[PDB]
Amino acid sequence: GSHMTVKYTDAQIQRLREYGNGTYEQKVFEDLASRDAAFSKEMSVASTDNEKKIKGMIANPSRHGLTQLMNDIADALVAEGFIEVRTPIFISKDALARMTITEDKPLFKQVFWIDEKRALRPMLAPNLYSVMRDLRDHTDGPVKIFEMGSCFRKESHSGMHLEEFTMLALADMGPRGDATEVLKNYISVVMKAAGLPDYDLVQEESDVYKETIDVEINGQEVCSAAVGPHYLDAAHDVHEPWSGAGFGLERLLTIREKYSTVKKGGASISYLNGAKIN
Amino acid sequence: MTVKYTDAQIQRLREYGNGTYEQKVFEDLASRDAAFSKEMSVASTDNEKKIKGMIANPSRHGLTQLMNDIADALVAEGFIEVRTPIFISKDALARMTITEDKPLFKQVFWIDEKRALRPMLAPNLYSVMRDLRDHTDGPVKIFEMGSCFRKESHSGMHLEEFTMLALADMGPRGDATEVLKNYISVVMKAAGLPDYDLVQEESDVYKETIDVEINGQEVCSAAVGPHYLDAAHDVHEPWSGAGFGLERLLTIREKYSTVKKGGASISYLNGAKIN
Ligand SMILES: Nc1ncnc2c1ncn2[C@@H]1O[C@H](COP(=O)(O)OP(=O)(O)NP(=O)(O)O)[C@@H](O)[C@H]1O
Ligand SMILES: Nc1ncnc2c1ncn2[C@@H]1O[C@H](COP(=O)(O)OP(=O)(O)NP(=O)(O)O)[C@@H](O)[C@H]1O
Ligand SMILES: O=C(O)C(Cc1cccc(C(F)(F)F)c1)C(=O)O
Ligand SMILES: O=C(O)C(Cc1cccc(C(F)(F)F)c1)C(=O)O
Ligand SMILES: [Mg+2]
Ligand SMILES: [Mg+2]
Ligand SMILES: [Mg+2]
Ligand SMILES: [Mg+2]
Ligand SMILES: [Mg+2]
Repeated sequence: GSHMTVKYTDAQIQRLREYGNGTYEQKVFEDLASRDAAFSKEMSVASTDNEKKIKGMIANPSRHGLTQLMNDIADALVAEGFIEVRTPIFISKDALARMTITEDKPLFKQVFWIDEKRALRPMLAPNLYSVMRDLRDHTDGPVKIFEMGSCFRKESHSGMHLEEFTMLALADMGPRGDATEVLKNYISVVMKAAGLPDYDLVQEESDVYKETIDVEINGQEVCSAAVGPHYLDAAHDVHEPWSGAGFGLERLLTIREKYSTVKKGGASISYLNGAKIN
Repeated sequence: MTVKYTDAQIQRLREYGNGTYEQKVFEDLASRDAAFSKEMSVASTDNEKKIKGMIANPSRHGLTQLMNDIADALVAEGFIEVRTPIFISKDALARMTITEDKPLFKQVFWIDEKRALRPMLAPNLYSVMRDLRDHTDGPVKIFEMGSCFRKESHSGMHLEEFTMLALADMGPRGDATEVLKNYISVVMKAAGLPDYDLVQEESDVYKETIDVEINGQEVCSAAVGPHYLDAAHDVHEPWSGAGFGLERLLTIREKYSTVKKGGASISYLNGAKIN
């Protein structure tokens, strides 16, 4: 709210980001009159750019941006020997408690319950671990699998959070080499296939995996990876070694396409491929 | 020879097996049960081979691949692929005439007092196609593939979560029914199922649909406007739309014995049982 180095107001920024995918919060003006004259021209550009974009998209449709991204990453993983799997969106109360997501946990508040014993999955690891364990019964080789699909969380409506988002989870179980070097190679395969070859690996605290490697771009988390802990497999004393990585595909797409909010590239009845339709 | 496998035997055979067990006939119970024993063994042995073969040649998932084949075929017809939220409002369901009095209301999974898991794609596609009509004079051609949810009975071609492909063309160039029949043909050929029948059927939502059936099995329900549900969605022009059950299509094309094997699962992967 500085009246000396005058920026666009907070309201003006939301109005600009509604239709525009430029960058707006850095502009500085001499006075209010110059801020507001610039806002007028910026807002007009943003809205006309949006209308051109949606008209060209209607006239020349492609696969959806999120589906295309999923396909690029999936074909890359399959070429590295990963099996694509699809698991149910419902998961049982039992599976959630087996991840130590229990009545006392921070993530437990965020769970959507469907009935007394089942919920919408907030993560992919529970189902993926089960499928991976069963596939290990049929082979002496390592098992590498991945899934892409919707997970659901109750969220604080902050910067890069959706209640429904599309996660990619990849996992590798069985005989290991240098586990972390293999995992880092997988992340690189995914990140290059996504079109985001430049990123940082930062270690972040976690209540579920204890310690994770995060993937960050300009300080924004797009992925957590881990060498697998063994609390999910409570029914066996002896566990298989495994590791995995979970990527936020809407976050990847948003960063790559430089959309101004995370609501624009995924599932929506207000946005289609970055453009506002109403 | 009039003795057949019992229903319990059929379900046991189909658990691991993808043959056509319901055709077999036997002289007496002894021969039925001796055949059952052999068929169960073959089914389990064949299944183990299949799952090892998948591990040896990893691939895209069979459902995802079918989705991509149909979706690329529809893009090639000028359709816009959209993705819409799995959550829809109680009001959106009411505008489809899915209201508290109606029996259909009880198949809906509720999230909160005013939000539900979508049991169908038309509520969101209605909303998007109407908005896109604000930007063009031409046909608005869109489609979505995504999970839908219904409380059901036994798994007779029925899942609780299934994948629907719904397409819609609002304000088509040509008779809306003729255009629909052409787009259904595009989908079915792209799915590898060029032989099918169009059959007019009743619906508690649409009152009348054109269904796609293969050997009497419903794989699609379609509808043509102007339609009585159009007013509540601010639609005032001809349109045609169709919703396909992608797991049903995949099951029929691959000859899987149940609809549980080709879709999302923690027990099945591409037609084979993993546990
Ligand atoms: N609500 C959400 N909306 C969009 N993407 C999400 C959401 N939650 C998680 N993701 C993405 O999915 C990945 C899964 O990691 P996970 O550790 O479960 O989330 P997280 O640690 O809570 N990330 P954050 O909530 O931003 O701090 C993350 O790296 C994100 O890229
Ligand atoms: N529970 C389900 N499991 C799998 N596919 C389904 C299910 N319900 C509907 N579908 C598929 O989705 C398509 C469009 O939905 P809709 O026409 O509303 O289903 P429906 O008329 O209730 N089918 P049915 O239950 O066999 O009488 C159907 O033609 C089926 O192919
Ligand atoms: O719980 C979570 O923090 C997420 C992210 C995650 C971290 C490690 C390994 C995986 C895996 F195996 F599914 F791919 C996933 C989730 O489980 O989806
Ligand atoms: O999804 C539904 O509502 C229907 C399928 C359907 C019939 C007509 C038009 C559409 C449309 F508009 F989405 F494309 C979809 C159902 O069978 O459930
Ligand atoms: Mg979080
Ligand atoms: Mg994280
Ligand atoms: Mg039904
Ligand atoms: Mg029917
Ligand atoms: Mg029907």
